[PDB]
Amino acid sequence: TKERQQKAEAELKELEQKHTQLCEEKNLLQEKLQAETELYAEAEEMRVR
Amino acid sequence: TKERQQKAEAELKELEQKHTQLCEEKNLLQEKLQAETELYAEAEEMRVR
Repeated sequence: TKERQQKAEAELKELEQKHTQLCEEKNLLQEKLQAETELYAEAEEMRVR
Repeated sequence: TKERQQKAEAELKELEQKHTQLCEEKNLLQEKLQAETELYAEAEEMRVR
């Protein structure tokens, strides 16, 4: 049981680090959010001009 | 064995939550970001036009 669930523990920890890497990619996605909303403000400004 | 289960079962719930708000919500935000990018590209095209 120790062997099998230690393998399972290692697998779940690797999945945890994968979740952290996808969270970093999500932070990059929010950086895209803010860049796009700034560009949207600029776009609306140019459009009303 | 028990503390390693709690090291894994309480890690498995961590995987579940970080996947539903860091990998699934990541995909939802990715769809939102793609929509925003396409709409801003259309906005900039209208700007130059």
